Amino acid sequence: GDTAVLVLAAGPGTRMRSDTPKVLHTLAGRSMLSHVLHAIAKLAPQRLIVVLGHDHQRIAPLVGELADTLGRTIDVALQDRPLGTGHAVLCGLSALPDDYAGNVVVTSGDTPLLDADTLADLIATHRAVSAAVTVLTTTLDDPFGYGRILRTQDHEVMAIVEQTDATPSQREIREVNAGVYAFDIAALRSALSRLSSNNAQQELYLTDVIAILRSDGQTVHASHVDDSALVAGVNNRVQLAELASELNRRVVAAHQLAGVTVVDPATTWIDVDVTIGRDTVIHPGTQLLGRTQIGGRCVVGPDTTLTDVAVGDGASVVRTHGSSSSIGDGAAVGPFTYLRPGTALGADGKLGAFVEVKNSTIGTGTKVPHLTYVGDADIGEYSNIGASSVFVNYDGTSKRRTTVGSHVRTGSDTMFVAPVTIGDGAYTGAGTVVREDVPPGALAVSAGPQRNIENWVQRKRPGSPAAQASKRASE
Amino acid sequence: GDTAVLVLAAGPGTRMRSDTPKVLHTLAGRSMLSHVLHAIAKLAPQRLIVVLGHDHQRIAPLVGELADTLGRTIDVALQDRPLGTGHAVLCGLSALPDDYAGNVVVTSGDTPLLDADTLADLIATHRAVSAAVTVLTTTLDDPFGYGRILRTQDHEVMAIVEQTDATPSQREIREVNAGVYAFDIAALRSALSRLSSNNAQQELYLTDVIAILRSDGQTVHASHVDDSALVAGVNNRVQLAELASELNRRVVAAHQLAGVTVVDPATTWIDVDVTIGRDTVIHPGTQLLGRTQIGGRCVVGPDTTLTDVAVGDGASVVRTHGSSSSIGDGAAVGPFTYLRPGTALGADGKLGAFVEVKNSTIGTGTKVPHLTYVGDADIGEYSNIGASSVFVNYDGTSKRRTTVGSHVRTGSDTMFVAPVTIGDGAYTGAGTVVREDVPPGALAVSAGPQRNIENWVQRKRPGSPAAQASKRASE
Amino acid sequence: GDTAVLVLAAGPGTRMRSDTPKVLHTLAGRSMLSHVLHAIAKLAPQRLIVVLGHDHQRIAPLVGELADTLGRTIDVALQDRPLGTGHAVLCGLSALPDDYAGNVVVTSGDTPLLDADTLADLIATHRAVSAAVTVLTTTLDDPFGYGRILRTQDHEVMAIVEQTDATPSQREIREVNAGVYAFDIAALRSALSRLSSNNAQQELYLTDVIAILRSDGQTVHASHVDDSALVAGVNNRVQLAELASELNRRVVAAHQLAGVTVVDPATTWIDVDVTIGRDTVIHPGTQLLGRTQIGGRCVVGPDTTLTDVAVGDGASVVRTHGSSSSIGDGAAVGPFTYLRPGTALGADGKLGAFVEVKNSTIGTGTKVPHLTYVGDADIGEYSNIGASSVFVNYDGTSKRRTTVGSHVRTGSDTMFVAPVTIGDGAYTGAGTVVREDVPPGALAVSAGPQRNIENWVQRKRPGSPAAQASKRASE
Ligand SMILES: CC(=O)SCCNC(=O)CCNC(=O)[C@H](O)C(C)(C)COP(=O)(O)OP(=O)(O)OC[C@H]1O[C@@H](n2cnc3c(N)ncnc32)[C@H](O)[C@@H]1OP(=O)(O)O
Ligand SMILES: CC(=O)SCCNC(=O)CCNC(=O)[C@H](O)C(C)(C)COP(=O)(O)OP(=O)(O)OC[C@H]1O[C@@H](n2cnc3c(N)ncnc32)[C@H](O)[C@@H]1OP(=O)(O)O
Ligand SMILES: CC(=O)SCCNC(=O)CCNC(=O)[C@H](O)C(C)(C)COP(=O)(O)OP(=O)(O)OC[C@H]1O[C@@H](n2cnc3c(N)ncnc32)[C@H](O)[C@@H]1OP(=O)(O)O
Ligand SMILES: O=P(O)(O)O[C@H]1O[C@H](CO)[C@@H](O)[C@H](O)[C@H]1O
Ligand SMILES: O=P(O)(O)O[C@H]1O[C@H](CO)[C@@H](O)[C@H](O)[C@H]1O
Ligand SMILES: O=P(O)(O)O[C@H]1O[C@H](CO)[C@@H](O)[C@H](O)[C@H]1O
Ligand SMILES: [Mg+2]
Repeated sequence: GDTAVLVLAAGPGTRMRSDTPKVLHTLAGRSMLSHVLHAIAKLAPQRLIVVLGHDHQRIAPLVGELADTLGRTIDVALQDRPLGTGHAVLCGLSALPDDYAGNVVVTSGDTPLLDADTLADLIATHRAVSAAVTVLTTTLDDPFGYGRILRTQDHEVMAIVEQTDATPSQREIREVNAGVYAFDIAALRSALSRLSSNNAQQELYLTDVIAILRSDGQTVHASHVDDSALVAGVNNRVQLAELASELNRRVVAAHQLAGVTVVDPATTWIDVDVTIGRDTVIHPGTQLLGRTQIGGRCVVGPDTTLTDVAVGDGASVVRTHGSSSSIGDGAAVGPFTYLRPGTALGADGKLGAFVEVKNSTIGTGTKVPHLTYVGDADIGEYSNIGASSVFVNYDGTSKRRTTVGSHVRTGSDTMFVAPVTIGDGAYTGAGTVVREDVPPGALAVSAGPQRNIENWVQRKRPGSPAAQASKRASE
Repeated sequence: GDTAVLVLAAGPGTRMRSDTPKVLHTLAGRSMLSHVLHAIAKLAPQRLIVVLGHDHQRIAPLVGELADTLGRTIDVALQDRPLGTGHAVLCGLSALPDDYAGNVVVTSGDTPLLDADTLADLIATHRAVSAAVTVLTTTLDDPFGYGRILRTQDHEVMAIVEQTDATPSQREIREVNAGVYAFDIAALRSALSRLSSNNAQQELYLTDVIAILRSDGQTVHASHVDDSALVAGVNNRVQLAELASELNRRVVAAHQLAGVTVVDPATTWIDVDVTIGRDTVIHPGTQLLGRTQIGGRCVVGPDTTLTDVAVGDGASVVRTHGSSSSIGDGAAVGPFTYLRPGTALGADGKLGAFVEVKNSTIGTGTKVPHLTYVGDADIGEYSNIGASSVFVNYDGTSKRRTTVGSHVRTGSDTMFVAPVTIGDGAYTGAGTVVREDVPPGALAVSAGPQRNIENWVQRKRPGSPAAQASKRASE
Repeated sequence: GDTAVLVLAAGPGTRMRSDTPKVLHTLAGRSMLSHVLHAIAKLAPQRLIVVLGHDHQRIAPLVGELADTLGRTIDVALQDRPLGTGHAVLCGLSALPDDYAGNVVVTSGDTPLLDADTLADLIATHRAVSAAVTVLTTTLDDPFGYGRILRTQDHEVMAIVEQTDATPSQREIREVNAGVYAFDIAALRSALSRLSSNNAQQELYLTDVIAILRSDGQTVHASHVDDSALVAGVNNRVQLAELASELNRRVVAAHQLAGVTVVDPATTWIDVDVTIGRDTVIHPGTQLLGRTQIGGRCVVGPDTTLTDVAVGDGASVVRTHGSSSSIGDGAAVGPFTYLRPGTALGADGKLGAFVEVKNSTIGTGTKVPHLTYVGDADIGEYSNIGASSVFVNYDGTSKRRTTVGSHVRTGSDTMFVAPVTIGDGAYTGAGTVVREDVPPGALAVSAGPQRNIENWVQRKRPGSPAAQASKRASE
């Protein structure tokens, strides 16, 4: 129907002890504010307002970025002074027309696990019972901090008492206020006009509209959500880590039911935007971050961190730290491999142990197996780079590119002093410093000939164990 | 006594969403079918039949392999059409003589944590009470999917109702059918001849023989196992990961009571065939896979993956990815070390940081400390390989071997272009390309002499910060 | 007040199956005995005695070391024969004056999570109720092994029955004896003089003084601690790992409330002496060990192990194994970096992928990015070490030092054969073996010139795919 959702992100969040605003702390690839705005946008409300207190100039541009990603307008109201949650709703009420007749949903920006289904059931129950206010509730083993729900024996809601304003008998109430409301626009404005600051924290409690609307004879309703994590709030980093662990278990479980093997979900972190193909095995200690895409029948080996990495089908990424890179079908990466942004490994390519690639395009079937740095280079198809090689892309002042052809066989400890081009099918010997272009089919060497200095050990290392091993060898 | 166990592995397992059959999905080093057949074989039943539906030609050879490992015959019956668990038992009943007089135990191939003790207590209780059928039961917080146990107030078993055929009041029953049965051969055949397909799934429910045998006046018994994990079944990958985590905790706990320190059992995976010595410390992020053998007083450092690796006593394997290798007593491996198949590190040997070994035998006390690839090589005792060295074992067409003597001291950045032999006590200078044999006690060099081009920086890098550091140095 | 605490560390701890004494097994950076003695010393008792049985000569020096660290005297009594906990207290009673009039607290050396607050509430309750003996109790789901608390319906304590001396009805008691006592010095000595060895284990049960003092009309009190982990004991390595995991969760949670982001507390181990600055992010798979100090706004990346490493502010330590090193402000370390003792990385320095440093001082802004070993070296400010370089610090017999100036630009695959000095602003070409000093502003090369052997591939690799790629290139 015609609804308007308001997100209250004006709280200071002092218990986070962070120079970064609370609602912008991230989990599973999105900030808490981004998590809330994503779920609200999936219901497509007619209006959406975000109330910001201080840190408003630091958070407001990120609200506009989310408005661009979700493809709609997201208004922003600003609370001048921290006068409580009631005053914050009144600030967000100025961003609507004074003649607004739709429902008004109130939420906070620190409930990251809140989904569109819980909000849909909130407005659905709100309409089905024809209530003036519907509040979301849940039951916790520790109801500390939250506002307590006061109900009579017939389970009808009487009021909500805050933690700072609760008697010891009321502290024992384990049904808590989730902070997600659904109002009638007219009945709400009437309540907040009658709010009193005569409380412990000396603020305008939005929670007091429950009792105010009860004294008016209006229908007061509370919808109890059993899944407490969906409505849990974040005030400290301990709760942020708890909700991040819970959200990660649900993300991993969804991939498993889709056909993805996650050996150790406890030590496997997967962001919300990550896609994994069918019959892919993910080993412990792995984090899938950002917009990482894993194809089908892959093996993302243990202790692998991937951020915005696109991997094709049937590839193996074992013990790899990569970001902003592409890995083709059937490619083998790892173990102990470092992928910097700009890495495009072709299909059936190999980047082996102790190899670092940065801003390089390596064609189909080319292998870089051992102890090599590949920076700002272009390598063809079905080539082979010897071990202990380096693509020298820094002359001390600027960066230069290197071009390597197809079907080449470069020797071990080959230094490519860019800019240098290596033709197709070319060879370089072991220990070659390539400073000039190598034509196709040529062999490039530079190392001097081998010189053997006989019995040098017995003359310069006389009392050494090696001198005795050589003296005993002459027998 | 005289028993016959039948494993029903004919289910499709559609909720796994895998091109691999369900019962062949692995955990703790064995497939689910291998886990079940291992426990059954420890009781030594007279007959053992495995019922297979589709995927039968893909699973049947693996049943014969398990028959070879467990040293006995394992028969295989095949269900032509998926007509339910009752028809599957009838298919497996054709693999016995028609005059079989022993007990008949029925199990499934997706209960990997089932052990021989639970099966022994099943047949023992079955004999002690003289029942015609004994079924294993357990109590779960979520009894969904499982068949519900219907008992009267005197706890006598009446029937088993499937999830698809259960009233809402019967769904609330939390005592579930574990799927492990123990029958009388004659009383069983009589039941399955009277099965009806008039149910929701239109199949022959083996569970219906509980009520059929009750209507015959036969003794019906249910044995309740408190340890629900021992009889839990796998249908999706989420349950496969849950049981794998539970089985791993029990494997780790057994090692700890035997004298093995596991710092973080949550992030330590140990397969069932792994043996670890007394007073060995295992650090977080470690996986012990396959037939890996760890000696006593070892330190398997953090983030170490070992598959079929044999490590002696008093060795340290820190941050190492190894497979099909041997590590001698007192050897030091890691951190960041890659061990390929064929690696035989002698006692008190060292393979240090960023070292990869493949199909190489390195003698006692030899050290390969830094940034070295050792492939297809043989190194003697008490040698020392300089850093940044490479054993060149690939000339572009074939692979060649390298031989290194004892007590040698090879310099840094030494390229061993195989085939090359290095005598005992030999030396090679830094930056040497060894293309010919080095006699014992000789020194092999190849690098050109050092040439200093004075004030080259001020001429070719004029406006650089290095030119100002050199201009200021002349003071 | 005037108190005397006695720690009973005389037990054999046979279920640990360790050649190391039980109380010296470590967790969170301290042994169990060190954990107990640290909490006791925070209350500053007048006397402190540690009772040791066998392993006494192996544990006693570590008690004196703790006496030095905590800045007070810690006496040591020795139990000649394992005659039970009652005889052990009598042995520790000989280390006091026979005229001691203060309270006497008895504890064990295998309760590592015991803090000074629990001990303070023990003596406070002991004084407030004027009891002759106060014992700490808790409730467990599995009370096995522990001594059971026998209370009447008015909750008054009657006696403590050991596990070996308990009837089946007494085994069901879930309130257990924590083993932490508080005695009156006179009432205690009177009890232990009346102890009888007529029990199952044939020992002097210190627990029997509860019933003895009850038969004397003395006030017997039991203080129930709800937090069972604070008083839990260790007898096997399974319980040692459980308490280590619990203690780590509390250490991590304290850092989070202080302003430290711990993404995965389950896979993040932090020792008790570690300090972490505000707004530092710690990624999964990380262990902070020893006296490691992390500054503010840092990023300790995933899979990082740090022991006694001091990191400044705004630095990044990703995928790094380091120990006994210092990392300056704004420095970037990792991924895949090995820091050996003696490493002093200046501010804004860089130690990149596959780099190992050992006993080296690298100045401000100097970068060592790829595949380099730096051992026993001194590098100036704003220098740059090329990839695949090695600081040769071992001539086969002894170790030599290397000196590198400021603003230098050393080329890739440069071998520094120590002892060698490199002046400020100097350059070295790729593939240079530096055996002599390089003056400031000079360029040091040694590699021979490049030689191209045309169509060598078609002559020496005739039937190879590279020969066809070169034959097709001539078009
Ligand atoms: C572990 C891995 O990843 S391996 C992957 C990379 N593979 C390699 O490193 C392969 C390295 N192999 C080599 O360098 C070998 O020396 C090869 C393949 C060049 C051998 O080539 P050959 O067939 O022996 O060449 P041949 O002897 O016919 O002549 C080549 C010429 O170049 C010179 N030369 C050959 N190899 C080298 C070298 N490594 N360094 C310097 N000069 C060399 C020779 O002196 C000879 O010159 P001359 O005979 O005119 O004086
Ligand atoms: C970090 C680590 O892992 S270290 C482990 C491995 N250790 C090493 O790398 C040690 C490397 N050390 C070297 O190469 C040294 O140069 C040493 C040990 C050879 C020095 O040897 P010296 O006693 O100086 O030899 P000396 O000067 O008597 O004569 C040796 C001859 O070989 C030549 N030579 C010596 N070293 C080298 C070298 N590194 N490259 C090329 N040629 C060399 C010299 O020119 C000299 O020839 P000439 O005098 O006839 O012209
Ligand atoms: C991936 C990374 O980490 S990069 C980090 C480290 N960066 C590097 O490795 C840079 C390496 N760059 C080089 O070695 C280049 O060859 C440079 C910078 C020396 C080029 O210098 P140039 O301006 O070409 O020198 P120029 O040609 O004027 O003369 C230099 C002399 O030294 C010789 N020389 C130059 N480079 C080298 C080398 N790499 N090996 C051996 N000799 C060399 C030349 O033969 C020339 O001698 P000549 O002309 O008298 O016969
Ligand atoms: O497989 P190995 O022996 O480790 O590796 C060797 O052969 C490979 C091809 O087979 C080459 O790409 C490697 O350069 C070489 O070191
Ligand atoms: O111990 P360091 O200095 O890291 O290592 C150095 O000495 C070792 C012997 O002591 C040698 O094996 C290494 O090649 C050398 O780099
Ligand atoms: O940043 P890159 O290209 O990986 O690294 C390159 O430039 C750096 C400076 O920008 C240098 O320190 C490195 O030696 C060089 O390899
Ligand atoms: Mg090298």
